[PDB]
Amino acid sequence: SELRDRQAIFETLVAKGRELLACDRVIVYAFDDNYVGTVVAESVAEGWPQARDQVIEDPCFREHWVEAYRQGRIQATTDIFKAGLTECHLNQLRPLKVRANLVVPMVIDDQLFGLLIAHQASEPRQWQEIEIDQFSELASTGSLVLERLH
Amino acid sequence: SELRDRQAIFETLVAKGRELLACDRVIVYAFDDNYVGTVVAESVAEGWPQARDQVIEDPCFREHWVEAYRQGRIQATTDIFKAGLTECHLNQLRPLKVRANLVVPMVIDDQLFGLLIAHQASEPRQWQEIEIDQFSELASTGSLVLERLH
Ligand SMILES: *[C@H](c1[nH]c(/C=C2\NC(=O)C(CC)=C2C)c(C)c1CCC(=O)O)c1[nH]c(C[C@H]2NC(=O)C(C)=C2[C@@H](*)C)c(C)c1CCC(=O)O
Ligand SMILES: *[C@H](c1[nH]c(/C=C2\NC(=O)C(CC)=C2C)c(C)c1CCC(=O)O)c1[nH]c(C[C@H]2NC(=O)C(C)=C2[C@@H](*)C)c(C)c1CCC(=O)O
Ligand SMILES: [Cl-]
Ligand SMILES: [Cl-]
Ligand SMILES: [Cl-]
Ligand SMILES: [Mg+2]
Ligand SMILES: [Mg+2]
Ligand SMILES: [Mg+2]
Repeated sequence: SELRDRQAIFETLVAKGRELLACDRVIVYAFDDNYVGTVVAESVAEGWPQARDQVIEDPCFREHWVEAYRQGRIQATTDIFKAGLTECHLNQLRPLKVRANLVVPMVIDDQLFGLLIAHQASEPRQWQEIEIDQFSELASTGSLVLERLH
Repeated sequence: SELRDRQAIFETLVAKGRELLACDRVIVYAFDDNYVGTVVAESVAEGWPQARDQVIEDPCFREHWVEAYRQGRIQATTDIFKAGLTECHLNQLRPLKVRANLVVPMVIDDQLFGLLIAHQASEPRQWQEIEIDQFSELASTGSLVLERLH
């Protein structure tokens, strides 16, 4: 019954992450072999759309950033409307409602498994260094558990 | 599969915990029905004794501290030789070269499962508030995962 164990870990990570940051949504965004992402687990505050089990293909990861995320890159955005993003990027976030986000990597067996992502849905938010470090550690601990369970 | 699964999580906690604190040893100290402890997992720096698989019958947990640890007690000692401990207690720690320690509980299903314990052996160490927080959160994250792998 290993498959249900993996899902239980994903659910623990999103619930604990939303509690740590007191934000509107936390998701696990997992990659397939095309680096298309699926929202495999979600904790979301009542009143905002559920991204659970949506499939979002964003080519920037495979084209530009996979190796960087494997080496510990993050994305911290206080206000996505002031970040100089293209309409294509904004259009993919608009159905979910994202005003600020924090993106940290999940690396398992030296591969980029996915991203643990926090959203503030309607207000900007300056993420503080301690919040980034706690959220990164949560992702790193969860990834290591998954690596050792096989 | 249960025991092998649980062991994978214990091995993760001790490796991550020693990395976080840059200390000399981290162990999971697991209680049986009588609160006799077994060192079921260990991460230890080269050159120090291994506590792995040792059974330590220390009665203070069952007689005095079970309730306080269930309710979140954390114990941090900068120098065990200046803390007023008795010879009986110190003789448990002297073979392992312990000089400072940090003790946090693992509570699963509202029951004291065990303790996650960090040791400095090279010298005394004043544990800092941020380090205690990260170590306690590691124990909490690990406990929540074990709780959900029923
Ligand atoms: C790279 C990029 N995409 C994302 C995507 C997400 N943020 C989220 O919160 C979620 C969950 C819903 C997703 C998915 C991030 C965070 C980043 C930044 C990576 C980084 O710099 O660290 C990115 N994607 C686009 C989309 C755009 N590019 C295209 O080729 C096409 C087609 C697009 C529309 C679908 C853009 C503009 C970027 C940033 C620029 C770049 O790195 O190439
Ligand atoms: C309570 C006590 N024991 C421990 C044990 C350990 N610390 C470690 O680092 C390890 C791993 C090697 C172990 C095992 C701790 C941390 C504590 C303190 C609890 C707290 O304050 O939260 C304790 N045990 C003894 C042993 C002693 N008492 C006896 O009756 C007999 C017999 C003993 C010899 C085996 C003592 C003196 C204490 C502290 C005093 C007390 O709280 O009662
Ligand atoms: Cl939810
Ligand atoms: Cl609504
Ligand atoms: Cl108990
Ligand atoms: Mg199982
Ligand atoms: Mg650190
Ligand atoms: Mg007594």
